[PDB]
Amino acid sequence: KVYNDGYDDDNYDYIVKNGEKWMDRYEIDSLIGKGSFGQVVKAYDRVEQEWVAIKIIKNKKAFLNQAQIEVRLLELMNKHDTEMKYYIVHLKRHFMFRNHLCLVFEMLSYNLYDLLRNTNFRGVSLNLTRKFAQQMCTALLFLATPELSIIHCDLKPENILLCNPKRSAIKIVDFGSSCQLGQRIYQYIQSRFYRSPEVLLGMPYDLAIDMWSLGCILVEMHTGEPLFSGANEVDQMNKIVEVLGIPPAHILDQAPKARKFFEKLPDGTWNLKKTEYKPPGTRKLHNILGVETGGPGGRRAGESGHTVADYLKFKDLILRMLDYDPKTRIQPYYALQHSFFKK
Ligand SMILES: COc1ccc2c(c1)[nH]c1c(C)nccc12
Repeated sequence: KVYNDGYDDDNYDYIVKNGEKWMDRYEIDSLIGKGSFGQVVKAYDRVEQEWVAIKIIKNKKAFLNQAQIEVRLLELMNKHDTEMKYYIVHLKRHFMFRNHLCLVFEMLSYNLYDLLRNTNFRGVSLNLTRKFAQQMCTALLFLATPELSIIHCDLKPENILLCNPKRSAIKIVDFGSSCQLGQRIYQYIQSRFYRSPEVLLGMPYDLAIDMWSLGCILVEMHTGEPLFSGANEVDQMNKIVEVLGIPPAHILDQAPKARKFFEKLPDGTWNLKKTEYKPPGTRKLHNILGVETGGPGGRRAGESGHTVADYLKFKDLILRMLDYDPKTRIQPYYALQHSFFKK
């Protein structure tokens, strides 16, 4: 069996060969990423004299269409004045090559998960976390401009990359799962650890689900561990409940999947159901962040910029992002005015 004249493997992926050169322009270096969409390779652009990252989409109509949506949104974004657009990875161009759709992006550095692995999952300082947070909020602000109304849908450490391994500037990548504010066709979305309550509950969702994700990410950048690391949806909701309590009644009364996690008592109130979890609301974020005990594992005592005052402003911003009600969950514009960023 031969695939795409020998260029593809059985998984519809282009067989990457180091040193090969395409269209007498790009010189392939090495594979730097895999995913259900296909692969990501580091290449050198002879014409522009620069390094670029090329995303080679699998040779399958299903994935090809997924990518065309990504191209559309990217082109739509990169057609907007503001410098806010500079927190979104830039698509230089795209072309079909040997039946594969290729997207050429500016070359970037490590993703934040890699960064967390180098701290051996102990986290980065509160000051570095603040820099990331401010950029992330500005990116979400940009995705929220009316004409765009883009929901990334897959924010997580792996999709936030540093521009330069020395500087702290970051960029959001991978809009393959993104959509514009529209109609809840799909329901099983976002990576589990960062899945918002409304998605878990099967309710309508909008741009707010990205802010919930951000909150989970910030806490994880600082503590070094996922705030809610469920092994499945039920375990995921229970871990969320340990920290924020039972969701408000008005929300559960409309949750199509509420009875998958809770039970409505004969009196109208809700409680966790059957089946290792501290009581609702007993696992305070105050303690998780170590506000009064020198940060996570007390490993931040004496470190400049880690006073109780600082930690409080951080605990506050996070709680405003992890609000159960998507209607009152803090939006990008105001998060940026929060006293946590106040100089
Ligand atoms: C290592 O540098 C990059 C630059 C752009 C992207 C990248 C890695 N990974 C991407 C993915 C998974 N999607 C769109 C753009 C990129």
